[PDB]
Amino acid sequence: MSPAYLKEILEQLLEAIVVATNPSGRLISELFQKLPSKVQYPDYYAIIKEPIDLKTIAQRIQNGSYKSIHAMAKDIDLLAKNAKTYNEPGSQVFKDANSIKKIFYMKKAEIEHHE
Ligand SMILES: Nc1nnc(-c2ccccc2O)cc1N1CCC(O)CC1
Ligand SMILES: [Cl-]
Ligand SMILES: [Zn+2]
Ligand SMILES: [Zn+2]
Repeated sequence: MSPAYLKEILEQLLEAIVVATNPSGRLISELFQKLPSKVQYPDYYAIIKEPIDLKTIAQRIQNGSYKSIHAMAKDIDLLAKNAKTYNEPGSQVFKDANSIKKIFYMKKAEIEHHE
Protein backbone atom coordinates (compact mmCIF):
# COMPACT_ATOMS: atom_id res chain seq x y z
CA MET A 1 0.00 0.00 0.00
CA SER A 2 1.12 3.53 -0.71
CA PRO A 3 1.16 5.91 2.27
CA ALA A 4 -1.83 7.75 0.79
CA TYR A 5 -3.87 4.56 0.38
CA LEU A 6 -3.00 3.40 3.90
CA LYS A 7 -4.01 6.79 5.33
CA GLU A 8 -7.50 6.51 3.82
CA ILE A 9 -7.98 3.11 5.46
CA LEU A 10 -6.76 4.35 8.83
CA GLU A 11 -9.06 7.37 8.60
CA GLN A 12 -12.03 5.06 7.88
CA LEU A 13 -11.15 2.89 10.87
CA LEU A 14 -10.92 5.87 13.20
CA GLU A 15 -14.18 7.29 11.82
CA ALA A 16 -15.99 4.02 12.58
CA ILE A 17 -14.88 4.37 16.20
CA VAL A 18 -15.77 8.04 16.56
CA VAL A 19 -19.29 7.79 15.09
CA ALA A 20 -20.32 4.61 16.93
CA THR A 21 -23.34 4.92 19.22
CA ASN A 22 -25.11 2.50 21.53
CA PRO A 23 -28.86 1.85 21.22
CA SER A 24 -29.49 4.83 23.53
CA GLY A 25 -27.63 7.15 21.13
CA ARG A 26 -24.56 7.92 23.25
CA LEU A 27 -21.26 8.33 21.38
CA ILE A 28 -19.24 5.59 23.06
CA SER A 29 -15.89 7.08 21.90
CA GLU A 30 -16.42 10.48 23.56
CA LEU A 31 -14.52 9.83 26.80
CA PHE A 32 -11.48 8.49 24.94
CA GLN A 33 -10.85 11.51 22.72
CA LYS A 34 -8.60 13.29 25.23
CA LEU A 35 -6.57 11.95 28.16
CA PRO A 36 -7.71 13.14 31.60
CA SER A 37 -6.08 16.15 33.17
CA LYS A 38 -2.81 15.37 34.95
CA VAL A 39 -3.83 17.99 37.52
CA GLN A 40 -7.26 16.56 38.30
CA TYR A 41 -6.54 12.85 37.67
CA PRO A 42 -2.94 12.27 38.82
CA ASP A 43 -3.56 8.61 39.73
CA TYR A 44 -4.12 7.89 36.04
CA TYR A 45 -0.51 8.79 35.28
CA ALA A 46 0.81 6.90 38.31
CA ILE A 47 -0.93 3.73 37.09
CA ILE A 48 -0.83 4.02 33.28
CA LYS A 49 2.75 3.98 32.04
CA GLU A 50 1.99 4.73 28.35
CA PRO A 51 -1.07 7.00 28.17
CA ILE A 52 -2.75 7.39 24.77
CA ASP A 53 -6.00 8.87 23.44
CA LEU A 54 -7.90 9.05 20.17
CA LYS A 55 -6.61 12.58 19.51
CA THR A 56 -3.06 11.19 19.60
CA ILE A 57 -3.96 8.34 17.25
CA ALA A 58 -5.59 10.83 14.87
CA GLN A 59 -2.43 12.95 14.88
CA ARG A 60 -0.30 9.87 14.18
CA ILE A 61 -2.53 9.17 11.16
CA GLN A 62 -1.94 12.72 9.93
CA ASN A 63 1.81 12.46 10.59
CA GLY A 64 2.14 9.20 8.64
CA SER A 65 3.64 7.56 11.74
CA TYR A 66 1.77 4.30 11.20
CA LYS A 67 3.30 2.18 8.45
CA SER A 68 0.63 -0.52 8.65
CA ILE A 69 -2.92 -1.02 9.85
CA HIS A 70 -1.47 -3.33 12.52
CA ALA A 71 0.52 -0.44 14.01
CA MET A 72 -2.66 1.57 14.53
CA ALA A 73 -4.41 -1.54 15.84
CA LYS A 74 -1.76 -1.97 18.53
CA ASP A 75 -2.33 1.64 19.63
CA ILE A 76 -6.09 0.99 19.81
CA ASP A 77 -5.36 -2.11 21.89
CA LEU A 78 -3.18 -0.06 24.24
CA LEU A 79 -5.86 2.60 24.67
CA ALA A 80 -8.38 -0.08 25.61
CA LYS A 81 -5.97 -1.93 27.90
CA ASN A 82 -5.16 1.32 29.72
CA ALA A 83 -8.85 2.09 30.20
CA LYS A 84 -9.53 -1.47 31.38
CA THR A 85 -6.65 -1.16 33.88
CA TYR A 86 -7.77 2.14 35.39
CA ASN A 87 -11.50 1.34 35.46
CA GLU A 88 -13.33 -1.47 37.21
CA PRO A 89 -14.70 -4.35 35.10
CA GLY A 90 -18.34 -3.83 34.21
CA SER A 91 -17.94 -0.09 34.64
CA GLN A 92 -19.21 1.94 31.70
CA VAL A 93 -15.70 3.04 30.67
CA PHE A 94 -14.43 -0.55 30.80
CA LYS A 95 -17.33 -1.72 28.62
CA ASP A 96 -16.91 1.16 26.16
CA ALA A 97 -13.21 0.37 25.80
CA ASN A 98 -14.04 -3.18 24.74
CA SER A 99 -16.71 -1.80 22.41
CA ILE A 100 -14.16 0.46 20.68
CA LYS A 101 -11.94 -2.57 20.03
CA LYS A 102 -14.84 -4.62 18.71
CA ILE A 103 -15.88 -1.81 16.35
CA PHE A 104 -12.31 -1.32 15.10
CA TYR A 105 -11.69 -5.01 14.37
CA MET A 106 -15.11 -5.50 12.75
CA LYS A 107 -14.48 -2.53 10.45
CA LYS A 108 -10.95 -3.73 9.69
CA ALA A 109 -12.27 -7.11 8.59
CA GLU A 110 -15.00 -5.52 6.48
CA ILE A 111 -12.41 -3.39 4.69
CA GLU A 112 -9.67 -6.01 4.32
CA HIS A 113 -11.88 -8.91 3.27
CA HIS A 114 -14.33 -7.20 0.98
CA GLU A 115 -14.03 -8.30 -2.66
N1 LIG B 1 -12.04 6.96 34.06
C1 LIG B 1 -11.34 7.25 32.95
N2 LIG B 1 -10.70 6.23 32.38
N3 LIG B 1 -10.02 6.40 31.24
C2 LIG B 1 -9.97 7.60 30.64
C3 LIG B 1 -9.25 7.64 29.35
C4 LIG B 1 -9.36 8.77 28.52
C5 LIG B 1 -8.73 8.80 27.28
C6 LIG B 1 -8.00 7.72 26.85
C7 LIG B 1 -7.88 6.60 27.64
C8 LIG B 1 -8.49 6.56 28.89
O1 LIG B 1 -8.33 5.46 29.68
C9 LIG B 1 -10.60 8.72 31.20
C10 LIG B 1 -11.30 8.55 32.39
N4 LIG B 1 -11.95 9.60 33.06
C11 LIG B 1 -12.25 10.81 32.31
C12 LIG B 1 -13.32 11.63 33.01
C13 LIG B 1 -12.91 11.96 34.43
O2 LIG B 1 -13.96 12.63 35.13
C14 LIG B 1 -12.52 10.70 35.18
C15 LIG B 1 -11.46 9.92 34.41
CL1 LIG C 1 -3.85 -5.77 12.94
ZN1 LIG D 1 -2.27 -7.09 13.90
ZN1 LIG E 1 -15.83 -5.50 -2.45
